[PDB]
Parts: sequence; structure tokens; C-alpha cells
Amino acid sequence: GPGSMDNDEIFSKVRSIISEQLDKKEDEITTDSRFVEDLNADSLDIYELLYLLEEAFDDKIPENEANEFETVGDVVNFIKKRKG
Repeated sequence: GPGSMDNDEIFSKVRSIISEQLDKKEDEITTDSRFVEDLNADSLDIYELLYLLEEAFDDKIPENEANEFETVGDVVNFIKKRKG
């Protein structure tokens, strides 16, 4: 079956790093996880994380991303296609 491309390698590769400490699966993408469950911190620290991340792509988070933003799952599929 399919599933072989940089598209599904970006979110996977990135998660492969945190997976060490997080010891979680990248397939845990869900709105019931958020940074609290998925990430090892709170949105407090994530604020600057995404804030600076969007600056690298030149796009408003609460404006552009807001079009379809909700939880980590959204950012995953977002940065996935955003870069490809």
C-alpha cells in the first residue's frame, strides 16, 4: 500500500526525535491529545514555538492557520502539506 513520501516523512521524522522521551507514537494524532498529552509541556511554551515557526513561513497563525486550526493534529497535517 501507499504511505511512502516526504509528505508523511516530515511529521514522522520530527516525531522520531521526541519519541525518545515522549515514548509515544506519531500516529497518536488526535484532538484529545493536544500539547499537554502529545507534547511534554503546556501551550505556554508552545506559544513561542508556533509563533516563531509561522514567521519562517510568513503566515499568521491565528489568522491563516485559524482557518482550520484546533489541536496538534491540525498543525501536523498542516506543516506536512505546507512543506511537502
